[PDB]
Amino acid sequence: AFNDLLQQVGGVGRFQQIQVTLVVLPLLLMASHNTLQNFTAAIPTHHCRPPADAEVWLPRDRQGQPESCLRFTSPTEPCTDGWIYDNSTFPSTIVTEWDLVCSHRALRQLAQSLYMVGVLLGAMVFGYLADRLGRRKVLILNYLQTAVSGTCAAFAPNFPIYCAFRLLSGMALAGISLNCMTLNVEWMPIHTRACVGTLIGYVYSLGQFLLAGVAYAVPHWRHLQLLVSAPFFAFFIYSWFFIESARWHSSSGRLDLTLRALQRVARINGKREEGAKLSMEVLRASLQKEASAMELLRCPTLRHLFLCLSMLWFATSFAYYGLVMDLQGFGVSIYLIQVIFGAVDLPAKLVGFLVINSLGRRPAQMAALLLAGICILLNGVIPQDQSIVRTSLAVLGKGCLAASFNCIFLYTGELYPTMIRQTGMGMGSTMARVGSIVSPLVSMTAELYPSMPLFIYGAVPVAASAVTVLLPETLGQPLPDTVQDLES
Ligand SMILES: Nc1ccn(C[C@@H](CO)OCP(=O)(O)O)c(=O)n1
Repeated sequence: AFNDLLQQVGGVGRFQQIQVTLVVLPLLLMASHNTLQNFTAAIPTHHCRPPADAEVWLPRDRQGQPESCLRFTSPTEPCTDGWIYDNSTFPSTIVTEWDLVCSHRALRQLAQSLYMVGVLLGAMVFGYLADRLGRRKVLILNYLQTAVSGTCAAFAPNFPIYCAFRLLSGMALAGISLNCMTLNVEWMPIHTRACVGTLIGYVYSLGQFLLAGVAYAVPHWRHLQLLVSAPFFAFFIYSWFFIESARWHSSSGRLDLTLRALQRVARINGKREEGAKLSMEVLRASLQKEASAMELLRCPTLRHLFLCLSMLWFATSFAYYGLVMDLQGFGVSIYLIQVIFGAVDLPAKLVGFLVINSLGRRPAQMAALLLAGICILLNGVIPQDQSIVRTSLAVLGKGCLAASFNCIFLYTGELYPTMIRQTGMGMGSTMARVGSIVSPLVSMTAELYPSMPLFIYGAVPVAASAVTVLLPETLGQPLPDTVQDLES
């Protein structure tokens, strides 16, 4: 009956209207910190450096554009003398610093994959150490780490240092992302748990506008990294005034701390009379009523349901974080493609919340996944000459993939039983990060063919859009209680 207590103290009061916004404000920067290897690691046009023994020194081909690997040995040799990058649009990036061109093309992908290898470990470690130390105690440490290892990478003199510090930044953000929602949904009432679940996805897709603005205001990569990883100091200085969630104190056993927190919340809300009316016996008599991750195995009815959902999660995340990168090659500047990839997410949700309720979950999911797969696969056929009909397919695929996220999140929840639903969505979201790890590794093979990555990104969602023909429909039904009554 804890919700009745929360309603007694005031329900949704000024305390919530302050702490909720102060905790959800630091998610305007996660979009910037995720898709940064588009403005901080761009690749400008480059050609070999002629020896200062003096124009006609480069074996140009393919419509006259100079080669990028040979230098006419005598007036067909590897460069070994540094390159001469252009400085008209990208004055400085990572690839300009450490010469990641024509022999070390895999290093950008290695950095982007090492940033995402340190989001899995983050979501694991800072999720295990959150319900054992405190939500606020972990928020403070993460707000600190994501700025003591995110501005010390903007001053790195080597490549491995940059890689390791980006890994640590990802490790911190992967704990901020969990603890935000976990702490935020515990001080709200029970009837407003879905109005705060669609606010961490409505302010999440506003970081892309901020990125398209900032990265255009500040082109250099060191200044950009520093200016994007600086405000976490301000977000950390005031991170001591947060109030710990009373439900965690209640679960841990210590009830006097819960009573103190509730009295403080009552004083803040302006209900001192009912706050002092609260006592120890009242709480002891009102809250006296108060799942293995391996049980998914050795149980066919659960394993058969887990495999399909894992495949759907993986395919969606893989296609998404394979498409949202490589904004170069559409004939239009990146500062205009970002503000179009981030402004097509409103219709992709207004239609997702209009097709699932009218037909179901299976048809909407399958349609979104297959249409995104086709729109992705069709770009690896049309030649790069077209530039008006080659970005529309990209924006359509991105919208369809966002709709796929928003539908699979609800479907996985409504599908599982009620006791294992907490550790089912966890194992389902974990498989949405192995996808983001293996997504940039595939883009390395673009050396073997100029379109094989685009073909790989197009076939996995299509091969996954045929898995939903094995899952039960769950529109207009009661949520299944146990594994026994889960039949149809
Ligand atoms: N758990 C999730 C869910 C969604 N997105 C992508 C995000 C920006 O496109 O989606 C915004 P929305 O689906 O409208 O909430 C993500 O990166 N991680």
